[PDB]
Amino acid sequence: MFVWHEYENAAEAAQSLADAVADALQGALDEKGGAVLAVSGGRSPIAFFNALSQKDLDWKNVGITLADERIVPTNHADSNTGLVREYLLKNKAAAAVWIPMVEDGKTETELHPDAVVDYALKHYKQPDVLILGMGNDGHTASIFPKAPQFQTAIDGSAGVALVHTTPVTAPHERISMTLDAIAHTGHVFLAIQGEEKKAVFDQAAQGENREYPISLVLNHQGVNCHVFYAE
Repeated sequence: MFVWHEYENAAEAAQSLADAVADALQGALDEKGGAVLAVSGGRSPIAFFNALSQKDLDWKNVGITLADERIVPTNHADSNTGLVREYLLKNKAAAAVWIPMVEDGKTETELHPDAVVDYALKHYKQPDVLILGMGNDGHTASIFPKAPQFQTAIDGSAGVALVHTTPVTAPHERISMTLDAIAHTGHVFLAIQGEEKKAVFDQAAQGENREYPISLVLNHQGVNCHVFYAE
């Protein structure tokens, strides 16, 4: 219940993911006149962001947001908002509508996780297209296996879209899409690079195990993840 795409060359993987994501966005724009794209942070998606930013889509009708965010000011080095502004919201995609996860202008002592989640929930729209990444621990979004909030993150009973998580093994409190939110996204992509991540992916692919949270997405009913891998 996933499709595997492998490349030798990172540049080709990035372009090929951009091409597929642009086509999925176009389908949403054709169907309903608007689209919402959620992206993940870190380094691995940057070349993809750059390629996607050049696509001649109707970006003014596309909302862009995050799958997860570090609860830090948006000018902080570890802000995914800052990441996305640097590498994606440029070229043709600069016209996209930003759907915030952390409020601009707030400093560290003004950012309290409960209030942050409440603010983010007020702006949240269900994505049409989501690009996930995966850590070496098998986590995805900020659904980290040792988070004390893990049971909340996987409880889809009330459809709640965003959850505060504490990674334990990585810095900063987080705001994450929930398993429910991911599972109900129409088009889900996963981008991963390197043999270490291919090995963890293959474990996760074996079946559901909360030790490798991406496994809960790969094995979820109704989810068909499009996986783009570069060595």
